[PDB]
Amino acid sequence: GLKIGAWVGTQPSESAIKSFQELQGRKLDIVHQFINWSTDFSWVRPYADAVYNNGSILMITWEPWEYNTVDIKNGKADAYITRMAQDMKAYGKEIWLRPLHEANGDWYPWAIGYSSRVNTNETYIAAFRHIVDIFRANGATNVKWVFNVNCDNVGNGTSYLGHYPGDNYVDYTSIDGYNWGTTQSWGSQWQSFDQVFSRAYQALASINKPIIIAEFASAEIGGNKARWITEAYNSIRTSYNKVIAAVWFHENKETDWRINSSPEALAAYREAIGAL
Ligand SMILES: OC[C@H]1CNC[C@@H](O[C@@H]2O[C@H](CO)[C@@H](O)[C@H](O)[C@H]2O)[C@@H]1O
Repeated sequence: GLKIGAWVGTQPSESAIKSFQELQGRKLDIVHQFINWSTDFSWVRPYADAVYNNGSILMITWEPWEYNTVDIKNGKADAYITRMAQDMKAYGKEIWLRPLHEANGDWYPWAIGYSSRVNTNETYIAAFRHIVDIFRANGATNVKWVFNVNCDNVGNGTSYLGHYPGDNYVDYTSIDGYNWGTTQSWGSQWQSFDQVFSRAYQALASINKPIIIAEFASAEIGGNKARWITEAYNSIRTSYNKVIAAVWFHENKETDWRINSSPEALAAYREAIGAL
């Protein structure tokens, strides 16, 4: 059955996890957290403990603001990577790790579309493989590797699979995507779940790996968010059959992505996610 996850809008302390479970009226199967590449596992541990004590899987989006793909492929981050691998192995529990993500966008300093042009398919693949190699050399077989694409290719040189590091280095593929509604002054428009996700899914469906929707959410403005939610989960279950997990992005950020941005959105979300 479809696993239900969330980034709960703050680092997932015990109380933040429990509070979200009360909010959505259901167990979180996956708890999502973002960290950077100057964060030791000792900082992560208490969060990890809360997640596993709850009976959930921890997915960590591991964001190398501190190293780009050239730095990483050349081994400049290896001391930090090695420590993380050793500490995660020692921890021993199943952790889903999503390094270097949305690399077919242009907003991250490790992304192929990033305006400095420093990141290429080759440097990206070499970087990703290097990370995995180090984890494997340190026995961290408990760490599952999540490859990721943004729903849209944004920026020069971007593609869904040009930076794909190979089935030998990947446990899950994943897609991120947002219905921005009419909230953005550049000219965003309301998009249904299908309109957001269908292109990326077609590309990833050609890969023999299960798929996670690692980040998704909808604005309130420019359409009916409650109906969007109902239809999104229906779409996932009906036509996105390789998708095994749906992980909401619950934060009032660029717009109000929260499941409780309105009472009607919340009601729809509670019903949509199901018993399981
Ligand atoms: O634009 C929509 C989202 C698209 N995906 C990444 C999100 O940013 C991430 O958001 C996280 C939670 O705010 C932060 O901890 C990370 O540093 C940051 O990279 C965006 O808000």
